[PDB]
Parts: sequence; structure tokens; C-alpha cells
Amino acid sequence: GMPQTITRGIKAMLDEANSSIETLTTADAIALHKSGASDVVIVDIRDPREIERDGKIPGSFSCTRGMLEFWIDPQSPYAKPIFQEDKKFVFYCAGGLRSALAAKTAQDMGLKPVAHIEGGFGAWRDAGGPIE
Ligand code: NA
Repeated sequence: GMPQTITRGIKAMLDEANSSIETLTTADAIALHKSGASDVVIVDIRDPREIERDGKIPGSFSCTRGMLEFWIDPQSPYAKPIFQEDKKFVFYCAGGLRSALAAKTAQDMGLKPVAHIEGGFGAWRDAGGPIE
């Protein structure tokens, strides 16, 4: 049968996100973490099975990407108070792509300031960043 026709793909979504958000270099993110990450919340948006396999950034807060809006919005029944804090929110995933979309979503909602980690946890690990 005729296949599905995708007319808006990840390329378009990622371009829109990337040009609107801070992409924090892996090295800068690692340095930020080592400084104590004052007034920063590092948000791990990976599936828990990814986290179990590969580990995580120490002290990061887990919120899967698919739940993000529901935990950010204070008017959501599922609101998490951490997202109301007067801090910079740095999102990360495995390779940097989901987290660009997540940062853009959060920014679109009004969360400010936001960023994501270039190359994700994969790049973090490759650089020898802190891992739990
Ligand atoms: Na950018």
C-alpha cells in the first residue's frame, strides 16, 4: 500500500529548536557541573532504560521528555515545583536531539533561561564527564 507521507520531520523541528535555544558545549556543561551548578537544574529527559544502561549526570533531575509539559506547567495536576525555580534549566538526552526539542518546548511555554547539552550524554561520557 502507499506509505505514510511525512511532510514535517525532525530536520525541520531541530532547525527551529537549535536556532532558538542555547546549545551549551559539552566542555562548558562539564565545567558548569564541576562548579557546583549554582542556580542551574540539569534535567535528564531520557527513558529510564537508557539511564539504567549508561548512567547519568550526578545530581540531575529525571523528567522523561514525554512528561515535560505536564511537570513544568504549574496549572497541571502533575506539576513539579522544581520547574518553578528561578534557575537555568539545562536539558540533556543521549545524543542532543530530543533535548533540543525539549528545551524549545520548555522555552515556548515560558520557562527561562533554558539550554541543552551539545552531543548529549554520549558526548559527556566521551569527554570523561562526571557519571553516576
Ligand atoms: Na542555538
